[PDB]
Order: sequence, then C-alpha cells, then structure tokens
Amino acid sequence: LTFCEIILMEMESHDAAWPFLEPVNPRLVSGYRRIIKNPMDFSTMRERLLRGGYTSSEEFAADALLVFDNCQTFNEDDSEVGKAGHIMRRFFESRWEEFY
Ligand SMILES: CNC(=O)c1cc(Cl)ccn1
Repeated sequence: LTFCEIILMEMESHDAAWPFLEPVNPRLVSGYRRIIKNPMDFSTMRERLLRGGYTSSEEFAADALLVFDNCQTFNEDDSEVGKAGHIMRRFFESRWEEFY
C-alpha cells in the first residue's frame, strides 16, 4: 500500500490528470449517469486510501483501471478527455508493472 501512495500521488500530479482529479458532475455531462455504472476518480481513491479502505494493492489497481475503463467507455479516443485518459492509463500500467 506504500506504492499505492506513490503511484496515486504521481497520478494526481500528472499533466494529463485533469479529467480524473474530481468526480464527473452528471449535471454538467449529458448521459454520463446512464452510460457509466461505476464512476471512479483519483480523489475518491484518495479518500479511500487515507481512510484505509484498501485491503490490498489489487483493490487499488481495480479502481485505477476503472477510471480508465470509464474514460474509454464514455469518451472517444480522439477526444480531449480520451487522449488524456490514454496518457494516464499508459502511465499507470507502466509504473504499476515496475514495482510488481
Ligand atoms: C473522466 N472525465 C470524463 O469522462 C468527462 C467527459 C466529458 Cl464529455 C466531460 C467531463 N468529463
């Protein structure tokens, strides 16, 4: 869970991390409530981590991949959020496989 802190901090401070810092506001994003069943962002993961709500690193990795799966589900690959999402997803997978 130490590395979970390291990689979350690096993700939170990443350049392309702007679409995933805060939860998506369904009032502002049309159809998001309908398309995405399990919304997830970095702050939600951050709150769960500080509270200690992560049993294992796998549960952490699950929510991380959930962020990028949700991004790919709702946004186009050539969209601004989509392009930022591909950067963040590749960043996570890379750093995650470095440690483990
Ligand atoms: C992760 N962010 C999104 O999925 C998103 C998508 C759109 Cl269209 C607007 C704001 N946020």
